[PDB]
Amino acid sequence: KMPPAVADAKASGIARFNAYTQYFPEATLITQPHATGHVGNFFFTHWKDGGSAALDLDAKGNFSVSWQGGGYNYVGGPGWHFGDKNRVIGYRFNQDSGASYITLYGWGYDKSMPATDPAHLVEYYILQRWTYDPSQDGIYGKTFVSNGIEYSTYRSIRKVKPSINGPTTFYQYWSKPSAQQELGKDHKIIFADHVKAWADTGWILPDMNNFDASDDPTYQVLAVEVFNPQKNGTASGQVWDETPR
Repeated sequence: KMPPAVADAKASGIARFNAYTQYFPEATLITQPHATGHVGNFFFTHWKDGGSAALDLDAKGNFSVSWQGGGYNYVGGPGWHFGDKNRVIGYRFNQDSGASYITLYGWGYDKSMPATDPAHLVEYYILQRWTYDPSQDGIYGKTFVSNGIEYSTYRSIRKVKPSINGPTTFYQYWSKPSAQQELGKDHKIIFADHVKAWADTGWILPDMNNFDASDDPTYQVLAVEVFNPQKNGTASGQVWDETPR
């Protein structure tokens, strides 16, 4: 549409994805079961299997996520419709009732690779806050420091499970810090450090800039994830681009 990267995504056909809604020039409240779209220059993904969970997002990247009790799962947040190995992501959370985890969240997908190789499709996470450890099914890779924070890497396998390319078998890459990242303070994710840490143990990311998958672009967002919540909650903050010239 009007922001140049949104124009490009539109011209490349992002709207053919079933979940894609539209470009919103002003703040938008997303309440339907599953939606992607753009608010300003910010891509978003939003998905719940039920309940009132909602994403309120403006064109400055400010956002708030609410979720309902009753066990309904939620994953959603704002960012970019493509991943960039050299992106530096800035964010803060001012409030977090206790989401299952808060994380950079994205996908790579290489249609030229055999689908029987789980490395053809990767769901990746840079965890920042958590009350549930989603890497608990993963194998340990290595420990390293990025932006003065110690992280450890993990890789898990998902067998015939949902994905941006439909039900299939694929790898998840994780990076988990030694401490919860504090509320009320700006943080920075130097994505290239985590890409390198994964490559150091031979865990390579497939293509992060394509619309080849069935259901979604190979997006990269700052996501609030909530699984089987016993109480309602909210998490609010902001995301932005810290990548230097």
